[PDB]
Amino acid sequence: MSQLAHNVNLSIFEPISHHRANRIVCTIGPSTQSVEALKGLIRSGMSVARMNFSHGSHEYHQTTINNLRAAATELGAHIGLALDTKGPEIRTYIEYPRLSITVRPGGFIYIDDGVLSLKVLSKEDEYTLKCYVNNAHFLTDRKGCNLPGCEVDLPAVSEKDREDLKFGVEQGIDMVFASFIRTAEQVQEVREALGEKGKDILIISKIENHQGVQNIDGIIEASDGIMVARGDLGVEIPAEKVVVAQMILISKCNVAGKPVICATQMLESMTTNPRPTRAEVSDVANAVFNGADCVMLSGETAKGKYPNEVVQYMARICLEAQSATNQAVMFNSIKKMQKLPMSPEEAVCSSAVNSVYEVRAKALLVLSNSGRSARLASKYRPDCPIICATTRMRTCRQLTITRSVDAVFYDAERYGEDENKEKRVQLGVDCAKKKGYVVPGDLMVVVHADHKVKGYPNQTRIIYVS
Amino acid sequence: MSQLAHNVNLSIFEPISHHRANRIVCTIGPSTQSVEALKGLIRSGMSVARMNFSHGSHEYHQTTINNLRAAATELGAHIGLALDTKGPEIRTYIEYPRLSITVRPGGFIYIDDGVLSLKVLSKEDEYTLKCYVNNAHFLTDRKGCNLPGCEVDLPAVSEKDREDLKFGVEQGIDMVFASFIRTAEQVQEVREALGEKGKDILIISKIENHQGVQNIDGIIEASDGIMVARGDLGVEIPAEKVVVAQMILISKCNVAGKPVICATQMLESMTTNPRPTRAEVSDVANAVFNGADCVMLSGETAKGKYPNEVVQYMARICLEAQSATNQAVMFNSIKKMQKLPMSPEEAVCSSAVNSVYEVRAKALLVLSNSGRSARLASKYRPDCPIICATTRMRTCRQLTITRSVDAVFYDAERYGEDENKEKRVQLGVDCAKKKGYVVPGDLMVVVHADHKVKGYPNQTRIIYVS
Amino acid sequence: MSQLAHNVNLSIFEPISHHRANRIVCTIGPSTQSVEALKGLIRSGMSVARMNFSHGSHEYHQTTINNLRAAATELGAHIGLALDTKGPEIRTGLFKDGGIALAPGDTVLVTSDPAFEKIGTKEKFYIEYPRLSITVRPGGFIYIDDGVLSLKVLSKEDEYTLKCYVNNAHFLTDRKGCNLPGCEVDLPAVSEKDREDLKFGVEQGIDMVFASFIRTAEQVQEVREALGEKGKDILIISKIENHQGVQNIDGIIEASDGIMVARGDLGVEIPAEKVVVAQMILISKCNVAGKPVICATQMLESMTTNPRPTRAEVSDVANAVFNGADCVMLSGETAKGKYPNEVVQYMARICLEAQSATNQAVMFNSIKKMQKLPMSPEEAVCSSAVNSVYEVRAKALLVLSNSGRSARLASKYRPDCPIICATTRMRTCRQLTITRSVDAVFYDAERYGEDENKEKRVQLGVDCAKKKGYVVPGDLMVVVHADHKVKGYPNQTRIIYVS
Amino acid sequence: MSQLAHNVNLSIFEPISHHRANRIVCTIGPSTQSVEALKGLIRSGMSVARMNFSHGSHEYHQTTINNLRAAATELGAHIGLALDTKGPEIRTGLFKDGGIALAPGDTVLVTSDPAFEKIGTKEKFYIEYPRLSITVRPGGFIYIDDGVLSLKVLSKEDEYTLKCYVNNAHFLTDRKGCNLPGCEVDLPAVSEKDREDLKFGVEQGIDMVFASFIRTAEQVQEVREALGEKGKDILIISKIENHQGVQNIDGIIEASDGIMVARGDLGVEIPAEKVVVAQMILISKCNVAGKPVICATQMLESMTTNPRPTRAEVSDVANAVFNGADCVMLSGETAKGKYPNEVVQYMARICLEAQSATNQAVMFNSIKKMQKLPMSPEEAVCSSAVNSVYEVRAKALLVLSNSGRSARLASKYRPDCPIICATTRMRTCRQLTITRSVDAVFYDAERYGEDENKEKRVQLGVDCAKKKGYVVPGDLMVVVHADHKVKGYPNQTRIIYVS
Ligand SMILES: O=P(O)(O)OC[C@H]1O[C@@](CO)(OP(=O)(O)O)[C@@H](O)[C@@H]1O
Ligand SMILES: O=P(O)(O)OC[C@H]1O[C@@](CO)(OP(=O)(O)O)[C@@H](O)[C@@H]1O
Ligand SMILES: O=P(O)(O)OC[C@H]1O[C@@](CO)(OP(=O)(O)O)[C@@H](O)[C@@H]1O
Ligand SMILES: O=P(O)(O)OC[C@H]1O[C@@](CO)(OP(=O)(O)O)[C@@H](O)[C@@H]1O
Ligand SMILES: O=C([O-])C(=O)[O-]
Ligand SMILES: O=C([O-])C(=O)[O-]
Ligand SMILES: O=C([O-])C(=O)[O-]
Ligand SMILES: O=C([O-])C(=O)[O-]
Ligand SMILES: [K+]
Ligand SMILES: [K+]
Ligand SMILES: [K+]
Ligand SMILES: [K+]
Ligand SMILES: [Mg+2]
Ligand SMILES: [Mg+2]
Ligand SMILES: [Mg+2]
Ligand SMILES: [Mg+2]
Repeated sequence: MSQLAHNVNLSIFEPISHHRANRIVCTIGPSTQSVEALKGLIRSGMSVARMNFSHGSHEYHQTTINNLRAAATELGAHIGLALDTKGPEIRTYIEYPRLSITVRPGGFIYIDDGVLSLKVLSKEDEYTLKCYVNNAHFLTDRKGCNLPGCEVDLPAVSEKDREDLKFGVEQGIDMVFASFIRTAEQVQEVREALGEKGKDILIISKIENHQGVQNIDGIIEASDGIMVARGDLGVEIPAEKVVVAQMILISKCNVAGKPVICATQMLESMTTNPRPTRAEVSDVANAVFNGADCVMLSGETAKGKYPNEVVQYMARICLEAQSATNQAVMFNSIKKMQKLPMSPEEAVCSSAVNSVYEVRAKALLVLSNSGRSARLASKYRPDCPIICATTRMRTCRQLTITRSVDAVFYDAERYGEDENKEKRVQLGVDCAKKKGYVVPGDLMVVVHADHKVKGYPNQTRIIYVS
Repeated sequence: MSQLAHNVNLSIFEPISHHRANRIVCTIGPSTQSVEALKGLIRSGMSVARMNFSHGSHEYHQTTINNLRAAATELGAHIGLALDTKGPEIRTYIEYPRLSITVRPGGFIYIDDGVLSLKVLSKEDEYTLKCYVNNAHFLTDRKGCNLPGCEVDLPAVSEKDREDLKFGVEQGIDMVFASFIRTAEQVQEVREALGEKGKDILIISKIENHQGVQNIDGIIEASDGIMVARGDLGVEIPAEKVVVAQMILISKCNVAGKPVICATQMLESMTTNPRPTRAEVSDVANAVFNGADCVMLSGETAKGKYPNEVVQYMARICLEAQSATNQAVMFNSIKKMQKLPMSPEEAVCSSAVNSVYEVRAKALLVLSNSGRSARLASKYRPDCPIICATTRMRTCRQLTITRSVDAVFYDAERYGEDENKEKRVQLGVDCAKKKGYVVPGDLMVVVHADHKVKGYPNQTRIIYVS
Repeated sequence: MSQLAHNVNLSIFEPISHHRANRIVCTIGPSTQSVEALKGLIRSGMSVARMNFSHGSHEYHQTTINNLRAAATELGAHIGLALDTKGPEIRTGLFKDGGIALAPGDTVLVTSDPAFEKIGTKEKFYIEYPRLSITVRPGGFIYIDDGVLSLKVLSKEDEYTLKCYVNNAHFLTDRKGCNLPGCEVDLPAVSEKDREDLKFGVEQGIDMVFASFIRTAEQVQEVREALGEKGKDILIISKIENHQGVQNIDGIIEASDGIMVARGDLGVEIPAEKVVVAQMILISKCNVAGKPVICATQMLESMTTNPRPTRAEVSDVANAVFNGADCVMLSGETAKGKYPNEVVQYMARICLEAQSATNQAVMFNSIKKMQKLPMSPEEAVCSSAVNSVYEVRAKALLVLSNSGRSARLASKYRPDCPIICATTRMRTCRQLTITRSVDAVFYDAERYGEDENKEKRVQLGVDCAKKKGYVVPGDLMVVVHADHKVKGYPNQTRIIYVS
Repeated sequence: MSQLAHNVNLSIFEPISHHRANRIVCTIGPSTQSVEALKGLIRSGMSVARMNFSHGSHEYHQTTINNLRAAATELGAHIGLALDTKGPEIRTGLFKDGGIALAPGDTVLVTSDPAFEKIGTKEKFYIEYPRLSITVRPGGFIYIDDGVLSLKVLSKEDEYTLKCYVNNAHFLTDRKGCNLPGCEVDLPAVSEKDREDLKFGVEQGIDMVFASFIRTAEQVQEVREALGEKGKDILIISKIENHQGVQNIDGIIEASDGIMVARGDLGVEIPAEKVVVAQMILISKCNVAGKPVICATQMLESMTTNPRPTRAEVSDVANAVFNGADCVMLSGETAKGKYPNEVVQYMARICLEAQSATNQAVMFNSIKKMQKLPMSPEEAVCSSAVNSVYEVRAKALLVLSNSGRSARLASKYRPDCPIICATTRMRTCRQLTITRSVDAVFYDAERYGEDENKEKRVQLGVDCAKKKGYVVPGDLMVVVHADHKVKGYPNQTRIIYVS
């Protein structure tokens, strides 16, 4: 079916799957830092907690880290913990050494979330310029600002940035959202600051400016994932262009099989209102239609007054979108963008998803220790939940950004090695049952290795749940 | 190309066509009723002015009617004039006779744009019920409210409604937006109230509730077009379901070849802010990707403080979306949903668009007196402007809701009959030149009749602009 | 790609694939019965040997069976042995001199009087159809010899005999086949002679039957009864040589193990041009159904006497492969021809050419799209293995199959590489000779053990692929069998590197 | 739909379309030269008559031209008259008795000594190739008679003669064609004899040339020179009968008006199985290019002597249509056969069957998708007319064409209805006989006027469609010509109801 024919035949009043495939990121703040509120977030459907290191002492974030782990352990929940960097930020005389030998007479310097426009006339000396206020406004201390024109000469990883990432490694974060990534080598610089000790931590590059967009191929190649950081992006490039940026980045990550997060103002009005606007409901649903793994929440939960409800909405919208998607068409078009010949693992994951569609399997079970194979299954967009039986707790938590996945922990030190995969496969099936995805009689597709092969999955299996 | 492959290859930094295909509806109010402001709307890119008869005296709207015609004639602009009915509205004790024998103990009565929830417990007598306030609030006089559960026993066309439509016929409106259309026969009732004198006026049914959605096939069959009225819709059915409603209605109208308008809160935050939110930019762009002819503005221009700017944004977003669309894929999937055999006119319009793509024509020119053939060309979604040379001024104004069309008036009483079509064809070409769409050398596709045939187009032509 | 775009990009002077997927069925006869001639056909490309029980005694066919088995053993070949039944078939008797010549305008007497079986002349000769004079009325047609001889019926002479008018020149040979198309032929689906042939076939351990003139599912049912419990594992391939066969194709495929498009008779029973369409229907339907199909009769006709085929013959063969036939067949050409070996070599050369001219991934997908969801686990697994073959450009696909059920279900999805089938039944090796792409190797379980592991059969298969020159250490294979728990069907797919 | 899904839904006992789109080319010979026999072929289905200038004198062909013109006039038929050149062709001389018989093992002497032209024997005979002994060295092969006779060269005897070893039984007839595939043949692209033939053809007003052995665009260029200014409107159809022809197909199509897949020789010059692929390349490329293509040689071979074809012959013909050929051809079968009329009737019956088995909308779209954008206005218009045909299930498509350029460009897009071409040139009527779907009617402008309106030619076309039984009042047609202003090409499409 074409998109057109598909749309014409959508049911609207028949009920839907309740197994929500997409993942919701939440930013923690005053509204949501208490343990009790973190529990509400988890219950309401958060999978990842975002610490925004553009604000607050190491000590402030320590509280977040503590309260979360308290909430998550209490509820038995796996929750990605993410550290979002300050980056080469610019706040306010304004904080930017090379400001004058960097910005042209004629260009633009927007301030305070893009609201205040200013045009440059000439250079006064080595410090500042004299400019032209294009619309009136009032202007707090310490407000963020963009230089759409010039490419900024601040470092990808500042000194504060080293101290933050170091603190992050020490607290065992699961992933990094690196603000303002412009190139592949900047990604490499984040990788370095993390060092040997932080080498198993996911870097999600935030694309926030012109150059990030231009270098997307390279950044994707070097990162574990992308965030479409639309706040800054919408100020750095014309507002309407962001729509195209979002489509490009989401689809390229989809082809690359790397998680991608859509961010910023998705349900903005819910910062203060019980109900979202019509535009906002549609934004969330369309980020899912674009192929986004994750949709994110910022102000809405950091400092909003409806943090449970806003997440509940987000979850409800994702479910609806998910059910209005022709998922087999997604699977297929992704398959078609892959080079032949595939590696054996990739052909296996691709083919397992094929089987899922062929037998209408109710669950897909994959053994992954690093998450590689989980992400490789999810890359192919099956219409069912992916159970991942994993030996690492870090993997459970990192897999919270990947569409469709519920991770289950096999404690190998306690229960044995499981060379023949039987204990892990059993653990996965029980998980699928416990969660209501399957019952005896249903078909499952299972992915792992045969007896000989080590270091990747090379086998698919179709089994009947007992 | 798949959607996926398409998205991966979008340019973002190359420039685009500036011939905007989609149309922008504006609601007139305190911010926009003066002649000078109406001129700004026209300049900023309004094509249709919406009078909201849910508020204001006949005398208030008379001002609007006058100021508009003053602005439009001054600027030489063609502007659809639309009358949006009060309908079976409910404001506030609440205004609804059969309220108690109509609503169940257990159902819901939301009030004031969906904000205030109330659950029904039992029946007191023949007047009112006693209910349960689910969230606190403050509650002005005269606030609109919905009954999601029951199907309302108010008339499709009330008495006020007759007086309004009668006033509308007398003022020569171009089209009607009928609130709360639930069935085909309700459409028929609007048609009756309009009478013989109003028989050439377009009825655009507003879909705003459960039943409208269920009966869409029938309503489309009976109407000239649809509006996705998402304000009321988002309160009558679960918020997230509107996303699906929008997709169904837009595509069905697209298959039916009838104009469709997407409405309500598209750039809401711009009621007060100079910049739209990220969610709002995306809403507008996605309504264009859905296949909407028109996107609409309500509060944003009725009572907003940035009415020019908000329209300018809307126009800029439409252009971007339009340019990121695979328009040939749209053309094709529409063609494929039509029954064989087509009528000759339809095969002609379909085929002209085919030629447009084949020779990359820069303009498509069609002679239509009623608009039939204009709408029939636009149905097939060419990637160029459609010039329509028409003999009726009412047609120019009604064609303002149809994608891609610029209408040009041939004054037949003044200039002659033009049986061989030469004067009208010349008029159309000059129009395309005047507007910068073509220059000598370019190819145009032209649609009208051969010398013999009367009452529809049966001929296509490919010509070189001199 | 579309068919058009595909064609304009075909190469003609580039190398082609070396591994022939289609299979060749050879009819045995004077030219071909000796052990030596059999070795000849095997080396030349024969996968299947067809005994035509329309000629010869049981003893005659015993010679064929013995010689075939001796030649196959010398060469270490699996060769399917097929018994093609007489059916409800009307043949002529014998002619004085072993031949008679007929001229347009002439009359002749056609009789069912058995007295005249041996002594056919210009003036009277015998056809074996006792109810001739009741069945074919004046103004009817009797066709003879692949329908090349046209006779019109003038009158009934007596209880035995019709007077006929000769329409065209022909030289008539002993015991030709006749067609009465405008007619209800009063004849058993399975005659007494047929039951004996079949029973004989069962004792002699044939692999498959080619059942002539199959009209209905019920008749397939009859042949199945006739093989009995003892013969239950023998494949039945139904021959579609008439109107009703084509009409009832869906049911005949249901009941059957396979289909032969028997074009000789079919081209006389129905207008000649409609054979083209029936050929396309039967092949594609067998493909969709996953049952082997064979295209037969006159494919390389002129090589009965000539060391090279006509241009028409060559494209007939290629198009049969393009249509999607598993097998193409020979008749005249191997039974009594002058070039039994070269005609086979030509057929195999034409198959390979067409094979490599095919867009095989598109075949595969076509077939997939025509199957109901949900699939059985077996079918998803096989379908998906083949999917994996294309994704990794695998050099061979190995499937463990005892019945052959799983091998046929793999081959169903039309991979573009050899399929190895490790089988624990010798008979299955031989029955898989009519299935595109399959090479079978035998695993002697009695002599080597249960192999619940599957390792021994997997190794055997890999080694078979190596011996055949399909793979070397480093190459990817796709392997299909069951996990440790599941019995009765495959539920597992592995992609391995060849050690 | 996919090819598979299409097939499984083909019907075989449902009615078929009645309006034959493909065209039949008949070679004239003894069997067919009389006026009466010509009327015979015309009524039977011949659209084109091929003179083979490899046999017969100018006077002989004059008889053919005259008889054809007399028969076409009696019947009011447009028949394309084609001159098929000798080319750089090597034929044998004459044999005593008009035939000789050769046995495997034998030697024979093959000589280029003209003394031996008339007197060929078992022991020595003549082939017309003066440079024989230089060109074909020991251990080479000489093939004769559609490459059925195989001789190996042993030694050179003298300046004229080679000793050869006979590979197989054959009965050799006077003046057969020879192939030296392993060889540079020292022969003119256009001999002196050729220039005269062509010049003769030009005076006699032939419609088209079938140019033998065309190797390069330059050689097409040579034939064009040879026709001169006077012959500039004659169509050149290049025959691809060798390696270089296939190799240089893209350039030969550029230079040519069309292509014949001449399979007789081609099947000897290149491995027999590769003809299948060359056939698919040439046809599809001509389709993409919008130039007519003909498939030739041995299509219905056995009907030279038999009143019905073989199963192979029938599918050869159908598959040529499926491939997308405009025309299929006859040779032996009409020139010297016993059933000139029935062989044509069979061919037309097979064409129609295959035509109706085709998914014609899919042909059309394939071809569209293979064209560069932007198209010329002409091409968009024609492409879009055909588009309209499918959309309204039109009963006929009318196009005004004087050169035939626009008719060929309409037919290019493979509508599934008759195309009427109103033309002001009698020659165009006759040249359009090799273009699928076209029926031409003649508009006598000198006698009826300028018709800048187009009304007179539009009416003429509609009336032609009525006479032919394609349309009645009420039916939809699609009509293609120019608006009032544009000259030199069509830029306009109309859908009308037939009054
Ligand atoms: O952790 P990743 O890289 O996803 O790989 C996991 C895969 O490797 C294997 C084989 O080595 O792991 P395991 O050894 O835990 O059984 C597969 O069974 C499993 O699917
Ligand atoms: O006004 P609608 O119904 O679109 O029909 C207009 C069509 O009818 C015709 C023919 O009657 O109008 P007109 O008579 O003005 O020339 C066509 O030329 C024209 O395209
Ligand atoms: O014999 P068929 O029906 O083809 O099925 C064979 C399949 O069954 C299984 C399991 O029963 O056989 P086996 O037990 O011989 O190993 C699979 O391994 C094998 O692929
Ligand atoms: O002769 P060709 O090149 O086919 O083109 C003929 C076309 O040119 C035109 C216009 O020149 O011919 P005509 O002037 O004879 O009417 C079209 O009407 C006609 O369809
Ligand atoms: O960093 C962000 O999330 C942004 O600016 O959108
Ligand atoms: O009527 C409307 O426009 C609405 O409620 O959305
Ligand atoms: O028996 C056959 O094979 C036939 O009739 O073609
Ligand atoms: O000349 C021919 O037609 C041939 O060689 O096939
Ligand atoms: K940050
Ligand atoms: K209203
Ligand atoms: K038989
Ligand atoms: K010739
Ligand atoms: Mg940012
Ligand atoms: Mg409303
Ligand atoms: Mg038979
Ligand atoms: Mg030749």
